[PDB]
Amino acid sequence: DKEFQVLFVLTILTLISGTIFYSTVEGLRPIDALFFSVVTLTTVGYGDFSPQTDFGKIFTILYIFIGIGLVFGFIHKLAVNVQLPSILSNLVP
Amino acid sequence: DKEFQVLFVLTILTLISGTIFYSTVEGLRPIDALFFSVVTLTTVGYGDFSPQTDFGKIFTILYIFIGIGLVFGFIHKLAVNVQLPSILSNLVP
Amino acid sequence: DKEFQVLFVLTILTLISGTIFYSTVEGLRPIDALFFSVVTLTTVGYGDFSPQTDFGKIFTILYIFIGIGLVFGFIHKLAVNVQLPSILSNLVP
Amino acid sequence: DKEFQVLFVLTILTLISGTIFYSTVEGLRPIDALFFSVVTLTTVGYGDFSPQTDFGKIFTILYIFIGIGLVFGFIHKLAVNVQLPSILSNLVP
Ligand SMILES: [K+]
Ligand SMILES: [K+]
Ligand SMILES: [K+]
Ligand SMILES: [K+]
Repeated sequence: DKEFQVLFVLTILTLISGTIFYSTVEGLRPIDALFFSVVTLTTVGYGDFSPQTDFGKIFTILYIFIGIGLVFGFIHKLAVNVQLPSILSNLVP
Repeated sequence: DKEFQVLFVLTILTLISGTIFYSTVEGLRPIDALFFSVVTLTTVGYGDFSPQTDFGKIFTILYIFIGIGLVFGFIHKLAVNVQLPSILSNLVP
Repeated sequence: DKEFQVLFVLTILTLISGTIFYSTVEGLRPIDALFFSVVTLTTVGYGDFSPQTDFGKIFTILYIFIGIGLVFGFIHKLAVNVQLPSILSNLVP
Repeated sequence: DKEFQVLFVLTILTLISGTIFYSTVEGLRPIDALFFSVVTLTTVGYGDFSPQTDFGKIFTILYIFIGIGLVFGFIHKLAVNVQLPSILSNLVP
């Protein structure tokens, strides 16, 4: 539970970081910068807001390598430590 | 077997949810909304039907975080608990 | 070793299936159809050759769910049962 | 630690390989070729720099299958063997 909370906070900070970076360097609206950060770190990669600057491209490379680990860690704990038990409880006859 | 069935039903409900959301908010044809939901939760992300509204972008963020866990759980069980044994049976000399 | 071989053959058949489907239904050159099949099942999803027909979209949904399991199984075995040992052997002082 | 170092070097070599290939065959600026290599092997796949030549498409197929294993291995070790302990240390009361 404390584990999920740390991961939750780490994910938030990471996304705020991306939001600030892309709005500044790539000139994205903050909402689009947040959207892009999430779509990037979850490896979805629609591509609509991909970086046009070299600074943006270099940050994105580093952001992916550092961010993917904690975003999927959070997703994994959410799925295993939260969603799993809930669905089960909704089964209990 | 009951596990695969629950996951199958959970995946269906999740996809119906996306289908309804994107057809409503993003104005997609239902088939395109379903297609987009799948392409999103499997992390493929072609990008053709990416959300243009802020409401769409925010939902997509939440949808990804909540949906990826159960979609890949289903894929994983399908692969391990279903495809694996079948291919093996097709080997049995 | 026999495991890697089965997975290798299963991956090939799956890709041939996609190649045939997309060249037929989506009118892709065979090379582009193969490329699209791989880019889809590995979840990269550049998006250049995404399906424009409903038949194409529906197949793609099913193809993703059935194909991702065996493509990543193959990738995983390749990495663990093949690449891992080789790199190690190149270390042995 | 030696494991992380090998993976770090293997990831670098792999990315240099992609960088050289795409700048040569697809005529990308080196920075864009590196960016594309990373976006490919991490399965993000924005799609802006996708290959237009058959040679590019064929290499990309092989590059994905061979590269994804080591890139995610590196990401996994980075997350487990490096990020995990650090965040923990920042907790120690
Ligand atoms: K993509
Ligand atoms: K992707
Ligand atoms: K992906
Ligand atoms: K894309």
